[PDB]
Amino acid sequence: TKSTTTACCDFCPCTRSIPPQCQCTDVREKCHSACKSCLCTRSFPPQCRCYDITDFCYPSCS
Repeated sequence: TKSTTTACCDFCPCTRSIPPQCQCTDVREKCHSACKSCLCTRSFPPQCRCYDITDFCYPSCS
């Protein structure tokens, strides 16, 4: 008992628009606990990916 796999990211790039929109371009196992766009590749292995739109970035995942 301490913590768990919360809403994370790894690579968190953003647009330089007004306002700026930040996203995740992470690719791993399943997507995190704050994804509105989540989608996977059909490849082998099929890896799942989060493409959320937030104003900000989340801490590093595992």
